Amino acid sequence: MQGDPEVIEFLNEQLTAELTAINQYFLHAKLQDHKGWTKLAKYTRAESFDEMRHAEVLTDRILLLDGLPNYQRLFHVRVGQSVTEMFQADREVELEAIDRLRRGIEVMRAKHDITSANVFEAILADEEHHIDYLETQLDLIEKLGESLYLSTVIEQT
Amino acid sequence: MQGDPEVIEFLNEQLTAELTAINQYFLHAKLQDHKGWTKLAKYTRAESFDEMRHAEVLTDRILLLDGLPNYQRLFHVRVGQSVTEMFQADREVELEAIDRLRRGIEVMRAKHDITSANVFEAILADEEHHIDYLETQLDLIEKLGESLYLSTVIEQTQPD
Amino acid sequence: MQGDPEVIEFLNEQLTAELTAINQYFLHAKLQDHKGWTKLAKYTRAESFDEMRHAEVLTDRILLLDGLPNYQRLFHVRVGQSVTEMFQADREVELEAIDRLRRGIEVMRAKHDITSANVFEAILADEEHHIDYLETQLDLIEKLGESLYLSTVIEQTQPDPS
Amino acid sequence: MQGDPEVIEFLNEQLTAELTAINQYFLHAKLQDHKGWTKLAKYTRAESFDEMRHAEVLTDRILLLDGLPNYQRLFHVRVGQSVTEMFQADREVELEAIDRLRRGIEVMRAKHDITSANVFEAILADEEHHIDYLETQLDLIEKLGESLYLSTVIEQTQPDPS
Amino acid sequence: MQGDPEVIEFLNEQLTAELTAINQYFLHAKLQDHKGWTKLAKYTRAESFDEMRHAEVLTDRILLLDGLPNYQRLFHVRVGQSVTEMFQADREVELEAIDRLRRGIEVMRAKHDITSANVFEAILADEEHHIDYLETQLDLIEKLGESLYLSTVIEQTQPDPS
Amino acid sequence: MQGDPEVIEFLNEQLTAELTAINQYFLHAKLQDHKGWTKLAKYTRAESFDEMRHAEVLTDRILLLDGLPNYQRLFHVRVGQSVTEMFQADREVELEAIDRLRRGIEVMRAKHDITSANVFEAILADEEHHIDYLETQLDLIEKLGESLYLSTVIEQTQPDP
Ligand code: HEM
Ligand code: HEM
Ligand code: HEM
Ligand SMILES: [Fe+2]
Ligand SMILES: [Fe+2]
Ligand SMILES: [Fe+2]
Ligand SMILES: [Fe+2]
Ligand SMILES: [Fe+2]
Ligand SMILES: [Fe+2]
Repeated sequence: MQGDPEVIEFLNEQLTAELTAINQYFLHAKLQDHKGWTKLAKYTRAESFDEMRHAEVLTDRILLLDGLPNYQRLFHVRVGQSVTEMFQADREVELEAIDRLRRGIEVMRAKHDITSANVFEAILADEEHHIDYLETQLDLIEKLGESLYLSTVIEQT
Repeated sequence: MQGDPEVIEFLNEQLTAELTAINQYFLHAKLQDHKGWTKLAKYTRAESFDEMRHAEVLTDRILLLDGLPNYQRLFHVRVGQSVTEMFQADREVELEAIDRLRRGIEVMRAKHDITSANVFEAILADEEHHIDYLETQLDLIEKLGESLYLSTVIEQTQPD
Repeated sequence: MQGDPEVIEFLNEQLTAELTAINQYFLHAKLQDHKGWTKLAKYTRAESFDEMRHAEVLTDRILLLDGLPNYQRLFHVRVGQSVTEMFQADREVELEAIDRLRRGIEVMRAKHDITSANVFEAILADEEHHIDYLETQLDLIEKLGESLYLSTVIEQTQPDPS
Repeated sequence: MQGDPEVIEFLNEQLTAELTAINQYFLHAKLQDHKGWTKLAKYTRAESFDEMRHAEVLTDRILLLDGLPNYQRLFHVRVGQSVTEMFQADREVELEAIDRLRRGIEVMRAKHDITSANVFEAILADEEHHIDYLETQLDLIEKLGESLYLSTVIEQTQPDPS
Repeated sequence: MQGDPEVIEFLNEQLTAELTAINQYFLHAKLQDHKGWTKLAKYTRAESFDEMRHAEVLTDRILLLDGLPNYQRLFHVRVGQSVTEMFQADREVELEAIDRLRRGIEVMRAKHDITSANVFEAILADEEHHIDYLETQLDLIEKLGESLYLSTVIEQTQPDPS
Repeated sequence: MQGDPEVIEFLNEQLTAELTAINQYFLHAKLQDHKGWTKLAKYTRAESFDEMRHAEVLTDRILLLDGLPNYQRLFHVRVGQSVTEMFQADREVELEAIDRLRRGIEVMRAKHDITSANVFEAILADEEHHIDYLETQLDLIEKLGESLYLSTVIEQTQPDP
């Protein structure tokens, strides 16, 4: 079996993108744990684990399609100091991931490929859930207050 | 099998330092528990027991080298009224402990002694972890405010 | 709710005394363990822990009275080379403790304070038991002979199995 | 507490090196598993997780010293077709890491910093063990023959129940 | 990769020393057991096994560096009739080992080699503990008297783990 | 109660031989484990422990008879590069031990001492079993080939299950 070059390019772009997502999420989790916000650190660690589960599925698929996975390059990684910056950065990265996923799903469905379309659909659903959570947390922080939101997450054990 | 007098005096000085730390930490734990800040009291108790382990291993080591540990003299022990003063006091005390530990490690390693250097290294790592915790707690209380942090640490769950 | 200064000073003196006893007992236990005598080492460790409970309850009580405990002052600490010197030193320490406890109990009960008198009574009973043990051990070693006496505490005879 | 830039840059270089090792090891594990050789895939997975722990410890230490870990820089990642190429690439990576680790521990111990030296020592021991394993495996395959060596690592079974 | 001859010869000398210690300790344990002194025999057996572990780890380390372990030559092994001679012989061999270990770790650390230095530190700590035990036992028998000391190790073991 | 010098010297030289045997066997086991042949390493370790138990019982018997065991002298220890050299060295050691054992048991039984003869018989049986195993392993290596035998004996220390 030989896949089209376009679907290989789409899969490689997704792989690179969520490798970048992995690096960003793990760094943010470490920073939050260092600052003393334990529960946020646990949630971010879980999110990173889910993300590179996605990455493993993607590389397995592209390897099955008789291609060369790309591990050398990665996109830009951004970091923030306050919680708002981290939330906004994650929002933007998963947003562009969602847009690329939709475009790739359409093209791959048109190109008589099905299984890769299904894995793209599953990834899209997971990213949608994540961005929903991020938006909820952002508006909660905006309504409540930075100090109160930080106080309700401190553990000190 | 006798050791050098300089390493013995270094060990004695560190023993006195961690004994003073023991006393200060226990007093602060009792004072915090009196006012109702339960979680801080538990953490301070645990830290006092850690400094106890420091002191016990240190006196065992100096006694092995045919020395005379002194349990007589103490350094100045300071107390605070609010949380910031006690945090600052602990920070400064094991800050100077860290400095003395580094200098002693260098001299002792240069003087052809290894095991004492190793126990000094372990103690140094522990004190570095503790001062990191103190600094992050100080930054947290500075950002949040005294009332909010105190409310976070309040338990009020006494059985009766 | 404020206590009289005399009661506070009595509590502080007793706290200092039991802290000094803590230090002396722990040092003696460590020295005996290093020498090679084990049963004496564990018994001295237990006694040090008992005096540590003494100190904890004392500081709790004085703190309840809106007082200020002091952890700076410390009495003279004495050490010995042979077993007899250690026994005599501990005997003298707890003797002084007993005398101070009796005087404080009398004054404190005379000045309308009961709970502190009760904790002093409990501490006095414990100190009396300890000094009784010290005296009987000293008589035993004097009768038996030093070498023959300490031939008993030391042992390597696989005590782990049971 | 503050750290001088030399220790920070040494730790950052080691962090990037271990990240590159993570990527290369996992890619090789996936490739070997796809080819049909299973035990090699399991061993490579374990090695990738070990380097993963290394990286986590390194970034924790960097953050403790009030530094700025970087997750952007990445070294060159190389891949191979036959088993010999993979083993040679891993051997080169480990050799470079060992040399850098030795230079770094020397420099940072000469400037009064001990804990960082200790974590460097632990990492150095682990990478030394790994390169020893790679060398002995390479000697084994060179002596035995490629096909005969591969015949002992393949297995045919359904999805393994873990 | 490959080590310089100096570290190799240091490790070989230490290996020979620990082999000689193994032989001497086991012979002393057997002789003590034959005479009826029980606990001394099992303590010496435990010491023999500890030196066995020392030799094994040293052999692994030297073999890692592409060297040739020396299992042929031995130093001088000495025996004693009474307990004092055995204790003094063990003290002598431990002192020699301690001095050689210190010189070796200094030289090895001064030439960019850390892991072997760490194994030397571990061995040094263990032998220091052993010589401390020997010294305190010698002082104890000197104070107590040979016959009275021997009377406390003859019997009364009763090992019943269950 | 003390025995004759001849039996004690026989026992002493047998003790020296067994000590040399355990040294050689342990060194060979370490070399084989380092090279990557795990199962051979396990078998060699078991054999070394067996011979070193032999040495323990022999020195116990020597001490019972009011003698002086010697732990100072040693015989020549030989090492090999490939499997064939190791097997041949072990075979030679066992052959020498068997010959000495037979001569010693005959001589010492002819002089009214049977318990030492019995321990010699037990050791003789054990060493005979060992040399039989070595011979059959050498025959297998000759029949199959150096590479095929090693491919059979190697294993991957995955430790991930
Ligand atoms: C990029 C930097 C990453 C770091 C530092 C990291 C960190 C970790 C850590 C600390 C563990 C647990 C190790 C333990 O508990 O002993 C783990 C587990 C795991 N990681 Fe990540 N992670 C990263 C991204 C990745 C990567 C690169 C992979 C590669 C496949 C991945 C997939 C997994 C999987 C499958 C597990 C096991 C989870 C399970 O068995 O349920 N994640 N990771
Ligand atoms: C000043 C020298 C001190 C020494 C040598 C010392 C020694 C010890 C040791 C070794 C333990 C055992 C802890 C464990 O096994 O986890 C212990 C427990 C304890 N310490 Fe300290 N400590 C000291 C300071 C203090 C002081 C001044 C107090 C005052 C009250 C104190 C209160 C306690 C208590 C309440 C315990 C628990 C006792 C028990 O569980 O029975 N400590 N001490
Ligand atoms: C030279 C005369 C020796 C005598 C009389 C002797 C005696 C013994 C005996 C009877 C055992 C019990 C074995 C078992 O229960 O399976 C033992 C333990 C052991 N022996 Fe020796 N042995 C000698 C030399 C050696 C040497 C040089 C080594 C080198 C490594 C060695 C390796 C071991 C090991 C690894 C153990 C077990 C230790 C453990 O499990 O942690 N033997 N010794
Ligand atoms: Fe994602
Ligand atoms: Fe401390
Ligand atoms: Fe008392
Ligand atoms: Fe690594
Ligand atoms: Fe040793
Ligand atoms: Fe044998």
